[PDB]
Amino acid sequence: MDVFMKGLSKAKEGVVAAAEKTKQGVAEAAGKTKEGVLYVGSKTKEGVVHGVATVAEKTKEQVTNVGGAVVTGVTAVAQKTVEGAGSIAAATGFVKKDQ
Amino acid sequence: MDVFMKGLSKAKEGVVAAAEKTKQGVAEAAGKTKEGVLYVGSKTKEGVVHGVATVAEKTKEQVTNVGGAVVTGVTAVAQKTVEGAGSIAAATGFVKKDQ
Amino acid sequence: MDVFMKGLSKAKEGVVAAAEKTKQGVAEAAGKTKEGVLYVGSKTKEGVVHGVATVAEKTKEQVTNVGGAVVTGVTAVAQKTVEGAGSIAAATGFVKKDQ
Amino acid sequence: MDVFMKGLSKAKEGVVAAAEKTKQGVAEAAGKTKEGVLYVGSKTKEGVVHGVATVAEKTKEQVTNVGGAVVTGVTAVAQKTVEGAGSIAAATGFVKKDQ
Amino acid sequence: MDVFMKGLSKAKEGVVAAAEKTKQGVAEAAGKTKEGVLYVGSKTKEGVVHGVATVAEKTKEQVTNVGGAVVTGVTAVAQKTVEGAGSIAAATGFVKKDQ
Amino acid sequence: MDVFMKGLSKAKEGVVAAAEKTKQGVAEAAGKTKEGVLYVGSKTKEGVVHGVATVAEKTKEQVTNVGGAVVTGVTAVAQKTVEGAGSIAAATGFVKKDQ
Amino acid sequence: MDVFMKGLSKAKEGVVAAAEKTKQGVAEAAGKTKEGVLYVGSKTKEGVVHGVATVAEKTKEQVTNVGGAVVTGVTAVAQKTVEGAGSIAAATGFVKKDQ
Amino acid sequence: MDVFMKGLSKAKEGVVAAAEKTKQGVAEAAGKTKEGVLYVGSKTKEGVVHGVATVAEKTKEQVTNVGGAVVTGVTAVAQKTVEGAGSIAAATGFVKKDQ
Amino acid sequence: MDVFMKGLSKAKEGVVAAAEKTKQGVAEAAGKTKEGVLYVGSKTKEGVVHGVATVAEKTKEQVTNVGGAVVTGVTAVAQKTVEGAGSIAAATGFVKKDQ
Amino acid sequence: MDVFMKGLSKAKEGVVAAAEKTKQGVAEAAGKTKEGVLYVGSKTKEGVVHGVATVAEKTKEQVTNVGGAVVTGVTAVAQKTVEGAGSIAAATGFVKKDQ
Repeated sequence: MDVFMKGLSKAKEGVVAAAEKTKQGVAEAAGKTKEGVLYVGSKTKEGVVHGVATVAEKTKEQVTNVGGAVVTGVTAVAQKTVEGAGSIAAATGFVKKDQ
Repeated sequence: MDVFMKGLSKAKEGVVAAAEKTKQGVAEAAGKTKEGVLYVGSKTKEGVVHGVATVAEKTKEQVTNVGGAVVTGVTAVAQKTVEGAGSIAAATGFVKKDQ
Repeated sequence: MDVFMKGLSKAKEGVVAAAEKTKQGVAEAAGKTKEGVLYVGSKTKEGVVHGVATVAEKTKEQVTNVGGAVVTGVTAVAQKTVEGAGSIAAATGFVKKDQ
Repeated sequence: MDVFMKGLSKAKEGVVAAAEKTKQGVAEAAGKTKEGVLYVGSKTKEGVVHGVATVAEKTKEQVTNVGGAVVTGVTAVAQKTVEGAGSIAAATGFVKKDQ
Repeated sequence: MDVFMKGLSKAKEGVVAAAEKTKQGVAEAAGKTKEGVLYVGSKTKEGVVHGVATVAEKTKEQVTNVGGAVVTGVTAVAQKTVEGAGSIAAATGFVKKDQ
Repeated sequence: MDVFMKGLSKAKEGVVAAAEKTKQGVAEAAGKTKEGVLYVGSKTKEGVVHGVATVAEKTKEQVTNVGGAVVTGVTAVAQKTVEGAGSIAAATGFVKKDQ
Repeated sequence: MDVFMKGLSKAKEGVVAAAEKTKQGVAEAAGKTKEGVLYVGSKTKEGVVHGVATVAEKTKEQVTNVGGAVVTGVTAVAQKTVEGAGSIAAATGFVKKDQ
Repeated sequence: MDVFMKGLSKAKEGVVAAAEKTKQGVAEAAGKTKEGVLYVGSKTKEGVVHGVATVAEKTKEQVTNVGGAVVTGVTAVAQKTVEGAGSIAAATGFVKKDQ
Repeated sequence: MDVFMKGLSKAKEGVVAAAEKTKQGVAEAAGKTKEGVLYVGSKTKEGVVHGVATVAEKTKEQVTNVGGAVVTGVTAVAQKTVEGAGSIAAATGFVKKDQ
Repeated sequence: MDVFMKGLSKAKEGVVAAAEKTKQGVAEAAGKTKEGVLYVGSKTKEGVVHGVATVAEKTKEQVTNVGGAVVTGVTAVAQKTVEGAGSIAAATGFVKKDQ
């Protein structure tokens, strides 16, 4: 009367292989201005800059020349992960009872 | 009378292979200005910039020349993942009882 | 009457292999202006800069020339992870009772 | 009547291999302006700079020339992790009762 | 009637291998302006600089020339981790009762 | 050829009496929130109170009981300028060439 | 050829009496929040109170009881400028060439 | 050819009496929060109180009881400028060539 | 050819009486928070109190009881400038060539 | 050809009486928080109190009881400038060529 999840009962020469959130050869990137943020009765004058900014309140003239490159952003690359023989195994099982 | 999920009962020479959220050779990217954000009675003057910005309140003249490139953004590439022989196995099982 | 998760009962010559959040050959990157932040009755004049900024309140003239490159951002690369033979195994099991 | 998680009962010649948050050949990077921050009735004039900044309150002229490169950001690379034979094993088990 | 987690009961010639947060060949980097910070009724004029900054309150002229490179940021690289034969094993077990 | 205003020419035994804006026994009152006011590019949060006020921005409960009198206003009284004989003369003239 | 204002020419035994803005027995009152005020690019949080005020920004409860009198205002009284005989004369003239 | 104002020419036994802004028995009062004020690029948090005030920014409870009188204001009284005989003369003239 | 103001020419036995801004028996009062004030690029947190004030920024409870009188204001009284005979003369002239 | 102001030419037995800003029996009062004040690029936290004040920044409880009288203000009284006979003369002239 066995209540089981992700397992095995009875049997003979049994193999159990379980992988949860198993990351192999992965690339992750994240850029977040706000995450898990809570404001309760708050007066905030905020300002986040990713690149080139020219900020003023009172001015007469205001120029912003960009002769070059402004490269901003979130990038993740998995260009190659497996080459030739071999393998990347997750939760792999076997029972070879040969002769 | 076994209540089981993602498993195996009885049998003989049994193999159980379970993979959940198993990421293999993956590329992930994320750019988020706000995630999981809560405002309760809050007065916020905010401002997020990803690139080139020219901000002012009172001005007479205001120019923004971009002679070059402004590359912004979220990119994820999986250009190659497997080359030649081999494999990327997740939750793979077998029972070869040959002779 | 065994209640079990991610395991194995009874059997004979059993193998249990479990991997949770097992990271192998992974690249992670994260850039976050705010994470897990709580404001309760707070008046904040904040300002985060990632790149080139020219900030003023009262001015007459205001220039910002960028002749070169401004490279900002979150990057993660898994260019190669496996070469040739071998493997990257997570939660892998076997029972070979041959002769 | 055994209640067990990530294990094994009964059996014979059993192997248990469990890996949790096992990081192998991984690269991690993180740049965060705020993490786990709590403001309760606080008046803060803050300012974080990652790059080149020109800050003023009262000015007449204000220039910011960038002839070169401003490279900012969070980067993580796993360029190679396995070469040739061998393996990176996590939670791997076996029972070979041959002759 | 054994209640056990990450283990093994009964059996014969049993092997238990458990790895938790076991870091092998990993590179970690982190740059955080604030972590675990609590403000309670505090008035703070703060300012963190990572790079080149030119800060003033009252000025007439204000220049900031960057002819060279300003490299800022959080980087972590796992360029190679395994070469040739061998292995990096975590929570690995076996029972070979051969002849 | 005399050009004259408020006067007298030629004649004989002449009397000239001129009164301009001559105020006698007068009561003047004035209450003005603004007079001769010029706003040029101005952001003003202003507030003038003449009496009883209860001002708040964020509240839960807000009561204002006035059990008594709130007397506000501009008043001016000329009650008894002349009594009995006499006079209040402005620009009064005479020529009595009797015997 | 005399050009004259508020005067007298030629004549004989002439009398000239001129009164300009001549105030006699007058009461003046003035209450002005602003007079001759110029704002040029100004950000002002102002607040003038004449009486009883209860000002707050963040509150839970806020009461203002006025059991008595709040008398505010601009008042001016000219009650008894002249009594009995006599006079209040302004710009008064005469020529009595009797015998 | 005489150009004259507020005067007298030619004549014989002439009398000139001129009164400008001549104040006699007058009461003046003035209450002004601002007069002849110039703001040029100014950020002012100001606050003028004439009476009873209760000012706060962050509070829980806030009461203001006025059991008595709050008398504020601008008052001016000219009650009995002249009594009995006599006079208040301004710019008064005469020529009595009798016998 | 005489150009004259507030005077007399030619004539014979002439009298000139001129009064400018001549104040006699006058009461003046003035209460001004600002007069002839110039702000040029100034950040001022100011606060003028005429009476009873209770000022705070952060509080829990805040009471202001006024059981008595709060008398504020600008007052001016001209109550009995002249009594009986006599006079208050300004710019008064005469020529009595009798016998 | 005489150009004259507030005077007399030609004539015979002439009298000139001139009074400018001649104050006789006058009461003057003035209360001014600011007069002839110039702010140029100045950051001032100022505060003027005329009466009873209770000032705090951070508090828990804050009471201000006024059981008595708070008399503030600008007052000026001209109550009995002239009594009986006599006079208050300003710029008074005469020519009595009798016999």
